[PDB]
Amino acid sequence: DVTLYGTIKAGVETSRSVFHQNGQVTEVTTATGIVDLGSKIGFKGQEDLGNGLKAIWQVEQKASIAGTDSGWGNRQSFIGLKGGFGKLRVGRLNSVLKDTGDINPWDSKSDYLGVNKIAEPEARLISVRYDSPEFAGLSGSVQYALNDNAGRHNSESYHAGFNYKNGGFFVQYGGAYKRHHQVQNIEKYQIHRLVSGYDNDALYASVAVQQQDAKLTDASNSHNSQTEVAATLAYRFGNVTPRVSYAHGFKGLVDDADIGNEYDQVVVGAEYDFSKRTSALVSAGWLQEGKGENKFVATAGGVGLRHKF
Amino acid sequence: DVTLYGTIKAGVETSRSVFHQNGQVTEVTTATGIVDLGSKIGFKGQEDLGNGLKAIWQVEQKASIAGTDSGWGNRQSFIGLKGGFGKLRVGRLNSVLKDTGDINPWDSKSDYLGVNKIAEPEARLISVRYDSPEFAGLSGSVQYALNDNAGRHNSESYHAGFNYKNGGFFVQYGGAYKRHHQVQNIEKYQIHRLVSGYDNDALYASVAVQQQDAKLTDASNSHNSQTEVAATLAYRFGNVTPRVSYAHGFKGLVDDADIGNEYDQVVVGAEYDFSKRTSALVSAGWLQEGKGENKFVATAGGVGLRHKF
Amino acid sequence: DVTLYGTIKAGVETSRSVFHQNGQVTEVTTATGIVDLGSKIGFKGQEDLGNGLKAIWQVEQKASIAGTDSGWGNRQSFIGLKGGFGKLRVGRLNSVLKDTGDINPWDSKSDYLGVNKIAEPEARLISVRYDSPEFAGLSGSVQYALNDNAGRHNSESYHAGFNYKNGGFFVQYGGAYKRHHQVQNIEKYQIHRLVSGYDNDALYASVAVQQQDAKLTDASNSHNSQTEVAATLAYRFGNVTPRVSYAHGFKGLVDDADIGNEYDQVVVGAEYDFSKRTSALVSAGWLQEGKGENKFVATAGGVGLRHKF
Repeated sequence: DVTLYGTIKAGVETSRSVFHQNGQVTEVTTATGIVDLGSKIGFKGQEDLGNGLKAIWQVEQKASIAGTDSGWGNRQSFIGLKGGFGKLRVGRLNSVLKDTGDINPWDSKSDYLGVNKIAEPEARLISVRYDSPEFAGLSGSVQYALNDNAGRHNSESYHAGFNYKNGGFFVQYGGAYKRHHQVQNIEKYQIHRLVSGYDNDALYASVAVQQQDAKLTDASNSHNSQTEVAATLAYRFGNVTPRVSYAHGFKGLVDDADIGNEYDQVVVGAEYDFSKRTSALVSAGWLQEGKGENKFVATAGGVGLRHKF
Repeated sequence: DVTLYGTIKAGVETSRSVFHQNGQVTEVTTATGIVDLGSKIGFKGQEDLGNGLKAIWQVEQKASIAGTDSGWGNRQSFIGLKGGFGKLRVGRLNSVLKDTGDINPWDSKSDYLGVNKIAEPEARLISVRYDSPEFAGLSGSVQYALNDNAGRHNSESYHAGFNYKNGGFFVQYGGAYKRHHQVQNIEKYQIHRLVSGYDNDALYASVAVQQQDAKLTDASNSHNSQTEVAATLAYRFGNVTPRVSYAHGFKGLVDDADIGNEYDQVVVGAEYDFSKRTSALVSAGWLQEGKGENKFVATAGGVGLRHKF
Repeated sequence: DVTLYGTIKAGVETSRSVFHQNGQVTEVTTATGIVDLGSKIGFKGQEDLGNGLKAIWQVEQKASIAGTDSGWGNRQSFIGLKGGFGKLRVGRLNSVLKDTGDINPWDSKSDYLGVNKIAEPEARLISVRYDSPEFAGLSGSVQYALNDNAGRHNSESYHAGFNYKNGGFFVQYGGAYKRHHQVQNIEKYQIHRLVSGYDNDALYASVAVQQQDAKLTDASNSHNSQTEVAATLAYRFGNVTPRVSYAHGFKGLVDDADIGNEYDQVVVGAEYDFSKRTSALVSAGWLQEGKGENKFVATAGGVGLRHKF
């Protein structure tokens, strides 16, 4: 009882990114060409061990059409058991935050053709997960990743989240805490994301907020944190499924008063569905980041085909 | 409706390459051992979307037995739609020239066990392709690759070709044009290849000519171009299928008069067929390159097994 | 007639490695976290060609859950024919020594959770193999790897082995000879391993001895060789299968008298079997290496899940 599964997706995209410097336009960087949107092929399977305890595993990989990908299991792969008790898995895993919201429904490579900039913190990691069974629309999940798997200048992280559905309604919560962290160091960093909306058929709408907190190792040890929000909504007419999403990131908070710049973006799109599996898509995007006076503004257009087999 | 397909092929080969320097033999480089002939495994699938419009995709990879290969989609992989209208595909593709001739029927790793030296220009690239349906034995194809996918010091290329069959007879044409190009720069480079022959069952024979043209960026801006030809023929007796191919490359043309050397090669071989899928092969090759006075001459022998599943 | 096969295995492990320096403890290096035990996915297939001659191939790869693996065919992959005559294969192969003993039944990544230190010489290589059919419990195998596949500072190696079973009883022999060899050079190096034991159902016990001989390129050209032994035994109660293995490496022999240190290790474990395919495992290990006065001592604990599909 094994399954070959995958998704194949690519198309043509184009961008332009205009720089400002407090007076007038500094430097443009146009580009256009064909990109793969993130195709993957994976294998998964399960075995019935009896009394409703079942064993599960999967190995999944990035299979870019362009041939740029390499390696096995670069995506979500694992081994675990599943049961009335729940489903426990270990392996490399989507982090609990990443499951939380379809923050980005888009298929695109470029960062201006989906609400990508709020999903940078979502990740996959080597960890243990307990995923809860659903009672009345409540489910829950927690996972952990030990220091040694994280590394020398990184510390164990904890992730937890909860999920709620009452028919159309839903709400989801996901959070993360890491003792220590570093970049080419910050401490006691947490992130909490909450999403809610309505998704019955013929009606999708959602909004969620991400708050991130980190304490800088400064010689001022300055608290910092950054907030962002996003709203997406689409309704499906017949075979055609228009959608649009918006996102803002308020200025970061540095030692005290907001010092960092804020970024606004909006994406408008459609997908036409040939079949449940094959659907063909079209996108266009706008982003302005940083202050109004000395900014950065970019725009892009994306069209693509997707086949899930 | 997915398919696992592949070809597995390897065997023992051996070579020797003797250098001359206008007087007498300079330096020999013998080598012998086992090589993989280029095994691949791929996945492909299609879905019927109705009214004879069908959606297709594939991801294909090099799967060398020796373990030397790495990555996903390093070979011809794509997503496209197929129809009465034609078949349009996008992704990484065999170039239209590469489909043109079975210039090399051989399986070998070494370059002296197939007519490899006329197939150096065949390639695969990230592009769009329109492939024509067949009316009376005519089909046609065109594809394009944009500057950005090509790169910083390379320019979009255009490929076109046409195909003809009347029973045994066939003829094929394939061409390529690229505005700009570079090596660790040439311009306005084109190549045209024409092949024709007869291939019914029990009779294969073919010949084709490749003309290549490039203008050097010189401080003489000197036109250059190079011509080559090849003839292959094999006939099948029962289960055994002898074949032989020959190839010559006339001297290149440099600024004016031919300055470059010309290379002659000939390959003689056989394949015994266990089954439609498994066939076992044997080869021997000769190549002399460069001038007669101060040349390079090499020879080699190849034996192999092939299984297409 | 193709098969997707594989094994998926991972779990949590932990170690500590204490160093001594002729007086008292120098330096400890603790580590704990989750490791993949060596999962693989492969494809294999065969075709009946008639009169009991069958053609076989396989391509196999390391598919670590953590995503650390890359490439195709990194494990045992080949193409060969199989028959009443025997089975001949060529490709990258397990070496004949490696097939000889289940010297290591363990699943672990760490080297202290299986009898790993006697299996360092087992390898895989690009070679030809003849594997013998079984008459009365005798089978035999030989293979060869040519200089060029081995490399510039390595020389062809020869491998041979024989196998015996009379019901519970078994005995196996495997050996290797290589003319020349090098490290970042030794000569005329051989290794011989003999294993015997009893394995009917509900009773496994085994012991084997590995002798290795190499002549150093020294300006004393000093003969050297090293011996090691291992014993493993497990019996299966119902669904639970305790096992324990021990290993010692006598001091190496250098020019004359034993100069090198000897390493002792012992591993104790169990596996609980959910199903023929899925089984869950638990391990604990001890190793002391080097002399008693100024040693190295390490210990570790391993728990894991395994699914063979």
